[PDB]
Amino acid sequence: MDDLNKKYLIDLHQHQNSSIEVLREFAEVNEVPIVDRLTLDLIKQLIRMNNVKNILEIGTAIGYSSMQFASISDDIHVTTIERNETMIQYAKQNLATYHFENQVRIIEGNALEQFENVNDKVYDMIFIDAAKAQSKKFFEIYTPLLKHQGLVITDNVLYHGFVSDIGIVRSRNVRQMVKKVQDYNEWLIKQPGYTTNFLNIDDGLAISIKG
Amino acid sequence: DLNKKYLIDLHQHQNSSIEVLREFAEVNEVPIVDRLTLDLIKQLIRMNNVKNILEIGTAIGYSSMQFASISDDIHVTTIERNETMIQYAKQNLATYHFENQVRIIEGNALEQFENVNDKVYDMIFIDAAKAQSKKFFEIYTPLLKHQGLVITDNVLYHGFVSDIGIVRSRNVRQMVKKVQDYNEWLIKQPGYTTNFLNIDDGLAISIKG
Repeated sequence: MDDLNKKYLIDLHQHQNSSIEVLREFAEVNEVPIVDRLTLDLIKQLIRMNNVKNILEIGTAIGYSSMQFASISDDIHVTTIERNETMIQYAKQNLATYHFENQVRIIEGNALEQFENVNDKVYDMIFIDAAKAQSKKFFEIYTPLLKHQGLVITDNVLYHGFVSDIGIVRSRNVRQMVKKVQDYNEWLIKQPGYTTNFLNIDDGLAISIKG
Repeated sequence: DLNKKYLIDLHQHQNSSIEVLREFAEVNEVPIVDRLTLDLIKQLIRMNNVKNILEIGTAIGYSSMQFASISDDIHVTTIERNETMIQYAKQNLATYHFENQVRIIEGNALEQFENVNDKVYDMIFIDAAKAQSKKFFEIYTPLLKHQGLVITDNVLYHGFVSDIGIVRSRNVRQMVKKVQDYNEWLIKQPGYTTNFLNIDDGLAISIKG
């Protein structure tokens, strides 16, 4: 039912397909995780409503979300931090192929140590994955660069739907990730300088407004 | 759906004084906006600094009071035809102290344009399955500001919209058809940018451009 509903809505979204949508095909075939379509289209709407200009993203598979955000307006800037050499190479080639190298900056390295390489701007939105590495630490490190009324968008707050699943008994790695994501969610709701809401769409999404 | 219950549990920290009414709606089988959908709309109101809201369908006044609770300068105009719903909504506005912020317009929503056109609205809230949903969009959107939002709830008609073939009831079939037609028409409106979400009974967010 949820799968049928998702397919039906993605079909409605087919009218707003950008040139970069062709990369979704590459991602599924090559075991490359890309942001889900309905989640991405909601974030694009948030960028429009809030007149977001400067985005900071923690992680990328192939630069898909970076280019989708930059495609909204020529005045959008995206800084993307990525440590994986294969992902860096894929993202770099895509930015060249699709002509986004002036709008998107790839910062190569571990996100625990990139503060001094990205602190040249005040960001309007930070995009994080709750399950990726030290997610709570990334929120604490980078949020001082987010403007008042800026947004923190956290993907994967349901760890692909595993948070409440008995099936986690099958994998130690899935259990460790569920624990990390659950800890992140509880810690996030307790931050007094933020107003947060959660959505059970795709892998789970949280939207936090900085007060 | 345990993931939905997990997220609703996380939202208990943000319960307003109006939340207790959900228990009344459940017992009395009164449909009210779903919690996670509501809390997303509250975030949209904060982000866009929404002050004037036009709601098509009041029911018990749950959503109108929830929107009003965000900030004292918020005004909600709500249209409702059902006498029992009007009675409960008026009772709630008095009980929960929201009379100054919520204006209830009584009557058929096809005929209320002249009673609500004294304001420019920042947000219009519609249900895709309630009566003439496409006609309500056409009638009321001229009052919405540019960059304003149209929020449409129930765009998945409880789940039957994804495949009308699973429907048995003739009444549910005409309903699914109307919602499917609304969604298809909405996504093609050239002066709007719309996205759909499969949260709860489905939600669409349209920016007037």
